[PDB]
Amino acid sequence: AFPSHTESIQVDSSVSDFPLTITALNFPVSTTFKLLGYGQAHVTFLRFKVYALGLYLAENDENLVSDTLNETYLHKYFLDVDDSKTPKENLARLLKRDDSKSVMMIDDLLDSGMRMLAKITPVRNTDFKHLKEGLVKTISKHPDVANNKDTLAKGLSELNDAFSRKGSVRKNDDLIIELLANGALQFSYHDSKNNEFEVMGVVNNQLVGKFLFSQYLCGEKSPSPQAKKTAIDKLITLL
Repeated sequence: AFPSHTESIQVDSSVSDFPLTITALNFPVSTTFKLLGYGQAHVTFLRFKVYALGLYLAENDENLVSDTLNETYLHKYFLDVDDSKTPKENLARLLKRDDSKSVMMIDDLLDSGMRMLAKITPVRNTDFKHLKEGLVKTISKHPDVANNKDTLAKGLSELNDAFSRKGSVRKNDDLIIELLANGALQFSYHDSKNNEFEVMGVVNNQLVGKFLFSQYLCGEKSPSPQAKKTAIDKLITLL
């Protein structure tokens, strides 16, 4: 009769709240996802706001953080461990350093089979071309692009075909990007005016989803600094 618990948060007041939990009954996704980080995304020096971003982690994959980033990882890949601090304190410190070693850590997490969602909600009317191009720009900032140029190019072509729908996207619509355990991407669209979902294409090339979500979580110039900041803090609590 009297619901008393908050299940969503207002990432940006111009669009609808982001749910803390996304299940296969709410969206066309494969498992239960929990909000990890969130924030607004801006572009260019004019700080032009383009969308609100929600990053989600599969509930059943929360164990993968500590299974991957542990005291073994720490001494295997770092040679500057402060022995006065615990392993989790050192791992947290190194993740917050926000340097090339932080990227390595996030990339290793992504290789562990960690399943994720990105919910992208435009704050103005746009179109699928611009959403797609924004993902390409993000992917292209990953530090390892130059060492995987040809394979990545094949993946970016898959990304074009994955955007099966063409045309307008309304403010407050949702693009849903799901990262599968194997690294593939599944795309989906939510028409919020008519409350209709359209499943779109897939990208099976692993580099695409790996580079995209790595840049969301730890990019030097990430699309949403606040989503990066909140997601990293939340990942640290799972150590």
